[PDB]
Amino acid sequence: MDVLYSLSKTLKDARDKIVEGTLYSNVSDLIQQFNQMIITMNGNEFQTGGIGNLPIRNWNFDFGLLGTTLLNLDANYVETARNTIDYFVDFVDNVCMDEMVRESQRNGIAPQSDSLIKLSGIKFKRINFDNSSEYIENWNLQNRRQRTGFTFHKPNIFPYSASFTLNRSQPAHDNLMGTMWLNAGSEIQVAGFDYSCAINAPANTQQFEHIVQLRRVLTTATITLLPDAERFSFPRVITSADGATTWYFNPVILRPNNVEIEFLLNGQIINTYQARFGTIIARNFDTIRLSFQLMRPPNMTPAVAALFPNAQPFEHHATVGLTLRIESAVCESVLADASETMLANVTSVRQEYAIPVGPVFPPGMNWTDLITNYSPSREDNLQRVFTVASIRSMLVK
Amino acid sequence: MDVLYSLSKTLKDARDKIVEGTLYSNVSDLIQQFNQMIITMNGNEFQTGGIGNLPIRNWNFDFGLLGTTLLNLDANYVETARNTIDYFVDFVDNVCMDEMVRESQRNGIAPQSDSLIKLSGIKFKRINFDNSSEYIENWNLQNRRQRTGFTFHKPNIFPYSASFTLNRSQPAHDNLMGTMWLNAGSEIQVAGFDYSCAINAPANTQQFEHIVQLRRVLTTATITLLPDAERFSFPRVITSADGATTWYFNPVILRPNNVEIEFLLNGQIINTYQARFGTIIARNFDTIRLSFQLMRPPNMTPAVAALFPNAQPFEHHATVGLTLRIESAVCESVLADASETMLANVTSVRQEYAIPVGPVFPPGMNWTDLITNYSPSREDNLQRVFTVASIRSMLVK
Amino acid sequence: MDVLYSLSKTLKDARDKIVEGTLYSNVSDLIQQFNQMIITMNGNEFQTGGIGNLPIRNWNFDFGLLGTTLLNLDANYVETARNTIDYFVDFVDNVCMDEMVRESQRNGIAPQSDSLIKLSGIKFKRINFDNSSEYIENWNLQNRRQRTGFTFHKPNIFPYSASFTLNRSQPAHDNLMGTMWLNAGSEIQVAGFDYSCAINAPANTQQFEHIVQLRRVLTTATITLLPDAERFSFPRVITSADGATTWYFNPVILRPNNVEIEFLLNGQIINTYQARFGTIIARNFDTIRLSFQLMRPPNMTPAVAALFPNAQPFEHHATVGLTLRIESAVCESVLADASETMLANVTSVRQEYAIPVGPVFPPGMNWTDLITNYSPSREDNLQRVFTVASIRSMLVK
Ligand SMILES: [Ca+2]
Ligand SMILES: [Ca+2]
Ligand SMILES: [Ca+2]
Ligand SMILES: [Ca+2]
Ligand SMILES: [Cl-]
Ligand SMILES: [Zn+2]
Repeated sequence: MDVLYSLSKTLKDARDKIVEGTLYSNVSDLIQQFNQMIITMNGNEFQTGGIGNLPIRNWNFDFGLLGTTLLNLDANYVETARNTIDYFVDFVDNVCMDEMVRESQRNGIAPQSDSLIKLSGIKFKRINFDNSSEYIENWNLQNRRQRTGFTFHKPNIFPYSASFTLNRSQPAHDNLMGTMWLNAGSEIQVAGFDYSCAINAPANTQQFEHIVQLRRVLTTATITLLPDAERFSFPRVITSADGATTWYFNPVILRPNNVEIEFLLNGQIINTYQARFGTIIARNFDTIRLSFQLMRPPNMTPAVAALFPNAQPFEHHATVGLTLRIESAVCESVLADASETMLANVTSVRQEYAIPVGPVFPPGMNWTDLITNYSPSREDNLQRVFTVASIRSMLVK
Repeated sequence: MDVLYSLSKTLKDARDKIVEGTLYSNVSDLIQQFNQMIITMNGNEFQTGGIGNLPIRNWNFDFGLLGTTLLNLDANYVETARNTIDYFVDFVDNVCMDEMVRESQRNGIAPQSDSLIKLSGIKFKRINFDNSSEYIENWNLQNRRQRTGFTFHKPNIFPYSASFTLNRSQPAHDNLMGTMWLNAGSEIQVAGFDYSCAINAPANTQQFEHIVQLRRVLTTATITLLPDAERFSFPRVITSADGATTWYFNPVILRPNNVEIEFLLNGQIINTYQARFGTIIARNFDTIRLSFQLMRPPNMTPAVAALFPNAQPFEHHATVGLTLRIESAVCESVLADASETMLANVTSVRQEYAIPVGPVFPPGMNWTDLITNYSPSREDNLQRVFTVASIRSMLVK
Repeated sequence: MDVLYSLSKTLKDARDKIVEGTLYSNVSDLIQQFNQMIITMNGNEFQTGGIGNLPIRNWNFDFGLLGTTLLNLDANYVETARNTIDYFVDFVDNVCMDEMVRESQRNGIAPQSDSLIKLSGIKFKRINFDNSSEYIENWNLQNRRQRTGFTFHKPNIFPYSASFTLNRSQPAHDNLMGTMWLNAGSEIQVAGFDYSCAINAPANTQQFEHIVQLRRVLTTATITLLPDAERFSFPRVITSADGATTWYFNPVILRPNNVEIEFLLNGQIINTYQARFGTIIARNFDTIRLSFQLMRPPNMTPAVAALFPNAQPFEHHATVGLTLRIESAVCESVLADASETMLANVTSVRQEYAIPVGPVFPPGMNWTDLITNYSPSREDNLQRVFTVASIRSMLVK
């Protein structure tokens, strides 16, 4: 993997650096590395493709070195360099694509592709240079078994699920207290509702909890908590848990009470925030538990009093909601995120060449399926593909 | 354009690299390039400005080289270097600003500015070095007619439009089925509504479609699909298509049914997703067609049954909605996006110097106007300004 | 601060660059800098920690140089290098953490930590190299008193506040016109409501204003304006300004009228946008004033007419709303933002070692408290911690 990165990294620098009219000193070190790459590559045959719709290509390297005598580079020098760069960029691109579409249950980390396997051989190690990328650096650390972290803006950590639970239920479905939620992407929305409005409830208060457990630990996250949920604040007709019938939800929205958010790792509270809205920091967590309460208003003006009356039927149902978004976090595992293009790159290559379903990855490379049962085997496989995708993007965007 | 980039790129590196107490070896290659820039620049006169409120400046270069003999740099060396760097940073800044405010219908790609025209002359080519930026690299590829892509987080691709269509209409405006939408930025929201609730409708089902066509093709995009639209879920009084009268919309929200999203390029479906929510990938597309259906509930509890009754008047109107956001994509054309600062930079310079309206660009450099009729002429002009803006930001943020 | 940056910067490059099998030419300049760092460091003792729960560590440097004779690096060379790199990475990490947790009212900019104070001494200046980071570059400019800017995606500029004002009020709280808002993060939402619907109002029109004043000036921002506010579009029971009673808000939503947004700096309008939605640019501002009007519909279909009737009670209350998000801006002061991880890093270190409350910073390092009274003293302190946090992230993520 490291060797493949360097081939790309060199080719990229060669493209940026070798420009007509530039001083030789600017590119002298680069010319040496580029040449060393040609010497190592030369005389080897590489075969890629033949899986799915991906064509089989044979790659042959027999190139001359670049000159080291000009003071400033010229159009001639640049043209010669380009021909070598082009053939090389194409090979790397293909080697990457071939890697991207494979997976192994037993040894996910090891390179699947024949071309990648050949490179990881001893002779080629010379090509290796300058592994400064966030993905390569992380790749290097993992082999040494050191700590690593990827930084995500809007981490994609919550598999999509929308649901509700009815804490008190009737067939009439006319006097219900339950929470409903959406967890999608980096955003959690939780709503607690009482049809009664807690007129019965001891202390006149109703207590709701949502607990969300993440697949992977997150560190140094930045999050926003907002009182209320926009999503669950409008009237809906809702299909039913059994699936038999449909209830009706009509809400009136009251400020949540006695809110707490707890961020827990192994069930020790690490961070706890009470009645705090806006940006908050959770340093380390694997679970979030949100607690909020519905409190009946002790004093009501006349219009309010009409809304909540002492016995059914109740027209308007009291709801309290929270919204939590993780803006950025750090993970020790790769995840899809808003900014990065890796899931998109891997998914697209697989889609285009009609790769058949593979044991390691859910069909279509669906994120929700993948994040839902994100096993160690999947994690190994995901990183190897992601790194190659990153490598590929250096050259082919 | 390439020469201008290097002037900037050198000046930037000179600022980062030439610091007091540093080893000469660290900056030796840089000193050579910096000096070469001084030799090339020296003896030339450049004139900029005089368009709008932008002042006319005359630029004269007569500077000595930097020394190459110290072991570690010192306060003296740094002070001398700074004076040259300052004059140079100012010139570049101005040359850029002068470029930013001009445009041509006939030859948008070619540099408009007198200063930029002079630089693109043969002698100056020597200054050229190290074109590694995403904007410069893309600039280089386009001249060679190779494939290019810019990567956007939250691409700004949908011109702002909010509208509705009434599929069934009455002057009473009391029994209406129609879709309403918002397309803004990277976000599409579509809502389908039936006042009847489809009690009449064949199969008890009502089918809605929204088709959105983008101005430019997008590749390897990451998108979120969420059932329901928050925007169209609350009651509104709406002005009317003729503009004569106003209707009333009151919605009750039901899960959309038989949802499909299709991503099409030249009217071949490239990607199709059915009943899938959360993150999905569209590898290549120029059109999105969203299809969803409204299905009357076969079974209704008593409160639900009250909501939809067999003949008018109907108090509550059934609605089904979708939300689609493109988190990140790749385009072969420049676009405004959430992260980048180029539209802001170009627009601000034009605003500040009171540049008169130009044929190529809509007045005020408005994005919606620009994206709405994003012609080849505009695209050429947009990139040249954007690259200069990027160049300028290296030095002047 | 500059010296600390370089120690880190060197160590980072040493980790990326010194890899087995690489050509010596690739790392020769680096080896020279790395060695120079060892020579400067050697023979000095540094003590860190002892504040809060942070352990006291003693640091001793006595290391040999790296060899300069191999053609390509080998496993041996790499292993030797790593041992030096490790001890060094640990020290830097600790020096940073020690810096992060301190603050001074009197001299915020100067380094608080004993280790940092020792480094800023004359002998160590030699280590200094290559200050190219956005944070370090900004640090350098500020000392020279030059202009600086940080670029934020989703700047965190509005302290969280949710409120309302009642322009016309009754104890009944049954005929009210008032605005309500949320300002959180980079997002401003404003809603104007009339229970009457302006049937009384002169010209049949009702005019609302929201004025928001930011703590720091912002330049070249990109913003989205959307008609309507999702947040205030659903019915709520609201506690009351006195806190005594609760009113009831039920809204019907009408398009805002005669919208203007003004961006002002020192109370001169810099940018003014009328009836413009979608992306707009504000080049320079310290205040936003949003103006919108509620206009009674001259023509109403029968269902609409029912909604607004001539005398109380009024069931449905007319509302008009605006949403404004700043996607990206530039500030001359550091701010928390969606992408960056600095507030999270500083906050987490303080949380973990149980640092006692400090005079400069609000307890818990809360952003809303900090942004609300963002004094010059806080700003000085915030930057020094932020730069160290950035430095630390180079090495320890
Ligand atoms: Ca765990
Ligand atoms: Ca309602
Ligand atoms: Ca097309
Ligand atoms: Ca000011
Ligand atoms: Cl975002
Ligand atoms: Zn973002």
